[PDB]
Amino acid sequence: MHHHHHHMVDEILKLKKEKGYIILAHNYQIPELQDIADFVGDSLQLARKAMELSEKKILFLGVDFMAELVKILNPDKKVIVPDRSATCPMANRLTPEIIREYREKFPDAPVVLYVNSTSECKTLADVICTSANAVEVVKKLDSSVVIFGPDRNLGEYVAEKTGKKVITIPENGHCPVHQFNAESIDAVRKKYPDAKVIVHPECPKPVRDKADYVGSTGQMEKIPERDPSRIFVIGTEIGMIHKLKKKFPDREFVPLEMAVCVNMKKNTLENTLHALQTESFEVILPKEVIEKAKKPILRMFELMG
Ligand code: SF4
Ligand SMILES: [Zn+2]
Repeated sequence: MHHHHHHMVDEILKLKKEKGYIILAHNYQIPELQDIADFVGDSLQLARKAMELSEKKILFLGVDFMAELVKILNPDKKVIVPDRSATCPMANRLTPEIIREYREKFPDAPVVLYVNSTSECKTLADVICTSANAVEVVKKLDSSVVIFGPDRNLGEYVAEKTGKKVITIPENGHCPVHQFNAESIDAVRKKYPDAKVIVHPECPKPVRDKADYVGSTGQMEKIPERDPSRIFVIGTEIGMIHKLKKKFPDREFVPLEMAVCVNMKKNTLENTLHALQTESFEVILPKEVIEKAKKPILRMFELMG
């Protein structure tokens, strides 16, 4: 890397060791930040890993609902973030008011909230799910009808796999990063006839349908353990390409299209250094939010394994 960035990385690691921080980074952080992190993964993987740590201070590198997820499950640890504006546009479009409107219209349908959702919305969820476990969570629920949000694509995917009725909220709730074009897959089928295409379930239906595999980032990681393909084309955010290439240096990983989450890219070497220097910004939740949000997480845990 550029020599100046090297010096920033060195000072970041000096400060985190000095001040007793563990650094957690999401799969979609820039490579330089994945590289300095102690652990890199999806939101739940990170929140759970943190629960095993003896350190009491976490520098979280991702977006707000994820840092808050870490805080909800590690409420006695100090969690900081470099940029308080780093957020999830898809998650923020669902509001507690919208959930309320739907609970009343469909009083016998459990509210299943994807982990990509604001902490406030989680207080009103019956159960949380991840993109990896959503299908099995919904299958295990006794109701044949669920309210599901905030992603319409994941909801629709769940409906296909479970055969249950899924009422997705809010209307056209989606992730823009995962809105790949189906013709991009057609182009890879011609270019790389032996490559396997793996996409996220937040992708739209004709993208999912043309893929060899549909899975969460955690699932993408595991696929090349068993699949012997030399080339994987990956339908998710570009940060995952770095993660995959590091894990499987013997294969190639091609992004299906260049997809960048602007909010994820808000964290930089500069503001990560500043966060360790100043130990800001702390993630602080009202007690009511930590307790209420935690219940549908715990319920997910109960249903799932
Ligand atoms: S990638 Fe899509 S889902 Fe993940 S944070 Fe960015 S917008 Fe939200
Ligand atoms: Zn260099």
